[PDB]
Amino acid sequence: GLSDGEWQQVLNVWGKVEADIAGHGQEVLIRLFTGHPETLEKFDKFKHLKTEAEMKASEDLKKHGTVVLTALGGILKKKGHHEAELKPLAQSHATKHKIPIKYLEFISDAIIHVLHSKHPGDFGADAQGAMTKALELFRNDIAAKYKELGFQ
Ligand code: HEM
Repeated sequence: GLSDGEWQQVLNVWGKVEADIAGHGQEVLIRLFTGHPETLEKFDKFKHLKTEAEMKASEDLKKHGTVVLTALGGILKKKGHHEAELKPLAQSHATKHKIPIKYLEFISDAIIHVLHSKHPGDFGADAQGAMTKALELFRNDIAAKYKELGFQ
């Protein structure tokens, strides 16, 4: 649960991402895959990537980065009223992709890392607090659907 001031910060920060959604999305996924290599195993179409250079050079990875952040941004722009948007993602990730909620924690922190990396000194304490809360909300609502489905 976020305040309007906090949502304001979230969507302010998101404007940064939208100026270069492919660049951000790429770096988020790279941070995830290199930080937590077991995550790479969940992607049949990325499991071939051994090195970060190959990751950096992958246009399909950038493409998927765009799809992921486009989806996330759509959800964030709802300011918490995202049930319709989130349910199919929760379902596909639990039932088709089999993604444990732990990996959603991983990518949440990765987004935080990337924002600091791409905007050093431009991602303030208040901004981090708001973004972190937004991602926690996202995660928590997914976790509820996972419980429903009995998915671990
Ligand atoms: C902010 C978090 C995330 C968002 C918004 C997101 C969104 C999406 C979307 C929109 C798709 C394509 C449609 C679909 O299959 O539902 C997708 C596919 C997929 N996602 Fe996620 N995702 C997130 C996190 C993750 C994480 C953390 C993992 C694994 C570590 C993951 C694994 C996958 C896989 C394996 C696919 C299918 C890829 C393919 O073969 O095309 N996702 N995701």
